[PDB]
Amino acid sequence: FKCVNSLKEDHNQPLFGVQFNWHSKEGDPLVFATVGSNRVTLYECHSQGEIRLLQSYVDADADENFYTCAWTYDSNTSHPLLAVAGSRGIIRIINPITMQCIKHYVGHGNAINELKFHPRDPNLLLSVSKDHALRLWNIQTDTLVAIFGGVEGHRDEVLSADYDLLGEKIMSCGMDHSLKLWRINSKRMMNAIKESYDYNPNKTNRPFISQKIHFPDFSTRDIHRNYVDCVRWLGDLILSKSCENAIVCWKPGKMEDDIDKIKPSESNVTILGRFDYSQCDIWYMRFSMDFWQKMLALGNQVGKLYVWDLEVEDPHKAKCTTLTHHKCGAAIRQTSFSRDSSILIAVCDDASIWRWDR
Ligand SMILES: COc1ccccc1CN1C[C@H](c2cn(C)c3ccccc23)[C@@H](N(C)C)C1
Repeated sequence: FKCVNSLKEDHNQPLFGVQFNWHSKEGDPLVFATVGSNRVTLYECHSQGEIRLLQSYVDADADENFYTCAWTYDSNTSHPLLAVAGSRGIIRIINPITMQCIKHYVGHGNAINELKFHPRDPNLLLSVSKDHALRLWNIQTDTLVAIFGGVEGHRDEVLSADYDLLGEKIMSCGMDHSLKLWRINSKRMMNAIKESYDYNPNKTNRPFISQKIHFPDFSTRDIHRNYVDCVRWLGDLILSKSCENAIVCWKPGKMEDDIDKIKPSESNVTILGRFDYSQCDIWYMRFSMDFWQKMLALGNQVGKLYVWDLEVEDPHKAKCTTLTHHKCGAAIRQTSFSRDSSILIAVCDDASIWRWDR
């Protein structure tokens, strides 16, 4: 990777998120979104490092702070869609072409810290909240499918979550120091998703009933000793981090325990490796992976990028490379690889955007 360009957004506030559109069409340029202040902005990547500014959506409320965004597509038309959310607790579905807000959703109106789309169903949107719950939405029928919470759920803000390969289960994490597993391939959840697709409020008298899921299928506080602010599945293993200068690779149970035989009372974890780094001991710093999960990237609080090659036989054999530029000194809150991993974008606390090309 070589640094080919940078720019700064005019609001001068932190950029909390960046995401390439991995649903961009053949023959079209690569596009990424950034979120920070009360806006979302799209850019196209062009030759000679050019980062071409397109158009923003700016919230009507000057005090909105978008924290997260995620791409999907319309299941009938194929056109890409961009979901954004943050401090107001409003999920907006944005038409990226025109930057129109197509529609919006509200749970209880508390801040949303992360959005993720299901890996196999473009309509299933997971939101994680300041109010300690996760919410699963069906954005085809505009229904709240399920709320994951209760006293055995998270006990402080939920900061991140991730679906596994096939979207059979979710791992969530947050300020309570815990990581929690929630299976969504149970008979109950499969039925709830089916019912969400069969719901049309114009053809019935009933409201749509959301599931209350009050018991995780696994929970641990044994991985980290502070806020857990990013989680991703790596097959049946988990990668997670806190503010302790480490990404830990671990699994529920003992070494030979199958993830799908793990019971809710399981008290053990197994540590398969740990990727250490420096100067990333502030809260709220995200790592990202490429589409194929060959690579992992994390920025630190003084503008250094760490990239790990995971194309090795075991997690602890990951190969690290580092990327620095003398003008890049602000905290990097999130990174995003293009789908082919030819481009890596980093976004920062000073509203700067950094492009690295392979
Ligand atoms: C990059 O954001 C990440 C990264 C990992 C997990 C979650 C988030 C989203 N955050 C949005 C919030 C935030 C507000 N202000 C003013 C900030 C200034 C700096 C950083 C973060 C914030 C945080 N809540 C809990 C207060 C969580």
